Amino acid sequence: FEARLVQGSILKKVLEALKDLINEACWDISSSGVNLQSMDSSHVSLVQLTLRSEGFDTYRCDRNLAMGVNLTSMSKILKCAGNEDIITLRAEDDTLALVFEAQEKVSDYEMKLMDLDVEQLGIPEQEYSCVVKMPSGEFARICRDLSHIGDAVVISCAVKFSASGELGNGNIKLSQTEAVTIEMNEPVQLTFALRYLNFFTKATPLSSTVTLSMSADVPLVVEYKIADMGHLKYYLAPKI
Amino acid sequence: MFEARLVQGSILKKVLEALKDLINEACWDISSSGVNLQSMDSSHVSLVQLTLRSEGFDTYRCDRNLAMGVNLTSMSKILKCAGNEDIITLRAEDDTLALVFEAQEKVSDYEMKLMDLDVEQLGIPEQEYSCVVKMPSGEFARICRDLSHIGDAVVISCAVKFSASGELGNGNIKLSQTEAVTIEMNEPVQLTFALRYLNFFTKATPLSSTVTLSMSADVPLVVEYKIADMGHLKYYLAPK
Amino acid sequence: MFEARLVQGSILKKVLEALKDLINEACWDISSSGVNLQSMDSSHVSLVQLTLRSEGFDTYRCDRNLAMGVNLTSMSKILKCAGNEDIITLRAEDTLALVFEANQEKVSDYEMKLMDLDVEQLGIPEQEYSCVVKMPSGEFARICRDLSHIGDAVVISCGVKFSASGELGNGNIKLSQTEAVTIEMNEPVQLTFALRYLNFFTKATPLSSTVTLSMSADVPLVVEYKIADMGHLKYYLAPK
Ligand SMILES: O=C(O)CC[C@H](NC(=O)c1cccc2ccccc12)C(=O)Nc1ccccc1Oc1ccccc1
Ligand SMILES: O=C(O)CC[C@H](NC(=O)c1cccc2ccccc12)C(=O)Nc1ccccc1Oc1ccccc1
Ligand SMILES: O=C(O)CC[C@H](NC(=O)c1cccc2ccccc12)C(=O)Nc1ccccc1Oc1ccccc1
Ligand SMILES: O=C(O)CC[C@H](NC(=O)c1cccc2ccccc12)C(=O)Nc1ccccc1Oc1ccccc1
Ligand SMILES: O=C(O)CC[C@H](NC(=O)c1cccc2ccccc12)C(=O)Nc1ccccc1Oc1ccccc1
Ligand SMILES: O=C(O)CC[C@H](NC(=O)c1cccc2ccccc12)C(=O)Nc1ccccc1Oc1ccccc1
Ligand SMILES: [Cl-]
Ligand SMILES: [Cl-]
Ligand SMILES: [Cl-]
Ligand SMILES: [Cl-]
Ligand SMILES: [Cl-]
Ligand SMILES: [Cl-]
Repeated sequence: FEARLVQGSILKKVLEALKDLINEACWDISSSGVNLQSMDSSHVSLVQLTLRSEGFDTYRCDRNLAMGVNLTSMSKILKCAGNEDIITLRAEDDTLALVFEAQEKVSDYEMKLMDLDVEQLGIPEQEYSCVVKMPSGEFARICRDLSHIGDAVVISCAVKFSASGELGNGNIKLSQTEAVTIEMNEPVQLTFALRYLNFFTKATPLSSTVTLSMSADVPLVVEYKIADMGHLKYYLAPKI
Repeated sequence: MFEARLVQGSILKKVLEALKDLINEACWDISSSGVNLQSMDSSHVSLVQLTLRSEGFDTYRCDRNLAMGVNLTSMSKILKCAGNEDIITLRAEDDTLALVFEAQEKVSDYEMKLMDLDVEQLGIPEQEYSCVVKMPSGEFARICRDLSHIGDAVVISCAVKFSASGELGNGNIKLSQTEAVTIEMNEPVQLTFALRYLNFFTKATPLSSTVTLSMSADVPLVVEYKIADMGHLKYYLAPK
Repeated sequence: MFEARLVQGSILKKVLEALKDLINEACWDISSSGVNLQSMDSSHVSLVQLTLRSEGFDTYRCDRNLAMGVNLTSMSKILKCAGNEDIITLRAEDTLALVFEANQEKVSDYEMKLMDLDVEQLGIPEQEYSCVVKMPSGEFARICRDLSHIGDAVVISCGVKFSASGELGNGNIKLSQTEAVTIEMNEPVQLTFALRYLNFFTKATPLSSTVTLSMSADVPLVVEYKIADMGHLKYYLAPK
């Protein structure tokens, strides 16, 4: 296995987008590309990462890795790369290696791996009654702001975000028009932990838009396109 | 119904930031002439007095007169959910206060519970000051911050000199009459102030480029920031 | 009486900012030739040497030779009250006087207590080194910062390579000859150094865009930042 990613900035932001939510994950390296699946230690949320082999320059993959990366350690290592370095990931077939370029400085770190083995669930495309596409910056400020009002945001479509706390309560209305796009089939209303929404927004540097997909029968989806390569999907169950 | 609309709502942002590290609560006197606040810090050595005239709002409504008990900690948290460009509107009926932030298709409505904090305002007349100094606000801020790294107290004197003395050594800053610097000085005067409260005061620096210091051995010092077109923030502090 | 006036007073700001975290005190050697400082950290594993020549000052008056014992923690704290554009004057008849001149709008006078600290400087002669690396200061700071999250110690070797090993894994950074990188290698050396002191040394990075590492196996590591027109800051550090 070896994958050379010009524009390692992506790999950097990916790790930044994961490390606050989960401490380790099985990286499932494959011929189709890098795909990751993991839940936070409370099992309220699931993140799925997809970097497809076409978005990497080079890319090669003899066998199927079930790499157990310590996501803390990987993010630490990944902070030693400048935003412009060319990151490469080589892993033979129990420790992963990483390489940063430029072209005058060049750095080789090598990360001890870990024995994580849980298989991946098969997660298919559900049907959502309300689907919202909006600027990701806007969405991050809404979760940041409301989280100084209360612990939980109520999301509604007819789209409105509401939080209720000790000092009072607030709500932000957003209307269809970066653009804001609402796709309803049915009115929908669910409450979520702002704690985890504020983890999810750490992916904001990966895309200017975000997409929210709500239904009463499935977890919320919060997804960031890693353009020309894949996506970061966050799944979040509601509160009861 | 009271309802005030302020297009330049960052003023409100700045006013709460100028109050919150000094006082936790306050009675906002709402009348048809505008908003008037006066409140003292928990240790009774300083008084701050805010004036926002109705004509200085873009829109003013005040059917009945109000005395709003406000948790300034709560109100400041709310007001940080507003962007610096948001148009802010305050509204209340004849028990809670409503705030509205207008971005142009995002619109936020927060609701704050009031409290029973009613204390009739004192009449504070104009006094006569042995020395009166008009300086750039930022310089006043820098001086107080500098000297507080030297000692706990500042000695101010005119003929203007700011002096501090501590375990480290001593220091003093001389400003000369000429933003401009202006010393109406009908009298030499030298007094001593707690830099802790001055440094609270300078949190109103954003509200104006200039600050006016009025001193006299017979009356509290007055630190005054004009809120252009709308009123002032006046901080009164007792010496020794 | 001693009186050195520096129009680029920011040089004093950066110099003190570069010493404060390594040493808390030092004897300053004031003579007609200028300012000479030689101090060791309390662990006695590193030595810092400061040269500021008289011709590098705007005025330099030395009526009598001095050995000022200075509390470097006090003098840093005072120098933070200087603005980076200020003219800074040090003066000593006991006590040390610092004058900050803003031109001139504000004029600041600070006074510091001296202390009894007088060791005699020692003759460090121009040693001969096996490898001399001149590079961007900022890059050297980044390498040391980066590697210090991997391990406690960096292994430097002469191309030139920085290595560090720890609980996470391992890392190598290689800079080839090419601000420029020039490696003047006389025989390959390989010494291990505590990253904790190298990160102290790099606090001087604002004084020069270029740093110079010099290594032999028989002598301490030398890390030199020139102070344009005045002299240098030499950090010296023993291996393991
Ligand atoms: O607004 C708030 O923060 C809550 C209420 C608060 N009260 C005290 O601080 C306080 C409590 C108990 C004894 C005192 C004795 C001396 C000074 C202050 C106090 C306050 O500010 N009063 C106040 C606000 C504005 C003008 C004057 C104020 O007090 C008065 C009232 C009457 C005559 C002297 C002073
Ligand atoms: O040691 C302690 O706790 C007392 C602290 C002290 N005394 C009083 O406030 C006080 C005690 C008893 C009756 C009053 C009647 C009227 C006014 C004040 C008092 C003090 O510093 N005030 C103060 C400090 C700074 C700016 C103004 C101040 O007063 C005010 C407050 C409001 C409007 C006019 C003046
Ligand atoms: O002895 C005399 O009658 C006159 C001189 C004396 N001044 C002070 O005590 C004094 C000096 C310096 C700073 C302070 C800070 C806080 C409180 C008092 C002082 C006095 O009583 N003032 C006075 C008399 C009657 C009504 C209020 C008074 O104070 C004021 C006036 C304005 C606003 C706050 C308080
Ligand atoms: O200036 C300050 O910060 C305090 C004074 C300080 N002394 C020590 O560190 C220190 C104290 C006690 C035993 C030691 C034993 C070994 C190494 C250091 C010390 C200092 O810098 N000495 C110094 C400054 C410059 C050139 C040499 C220095 O030491 C000497 C002196 C003579 C021969 C070897 C070394
Ligand atoms: O205490 C421990 O075990 C380590 C302390 C150690 N030794 C001495 O300073 C020492 C011990 C006994 C006699 C001396 C005679 C002359 C000079 C030094 C010594 C050390 O590391 N110095 C050092 C580390 C880094 C850069 C320079 C160093 O020395 C200096 C200091 C001043 C000028 C020249 C070189
Ligand atoms: O390897 C052999 O056997 C011969 C060479 C040997 N080197 C060291 O001790 C040594 C190696 C590496 C770092 C240090 C750091 C601090 C102190 C000593 C060392 C030696 O005697 N030097 C020496 C002889 C006489 C006076 C001082 C000496 O050190 C120096 C020399 C220059 C400036 C500081 C100290
Ligand atoms: Cl975990
Ligand atoms: Cl996709
Ligand atoms: Cl209070
Ligand atoms: Cl006014
Ligand atoms: Cl020390
Ligand atoms: Cl030199």
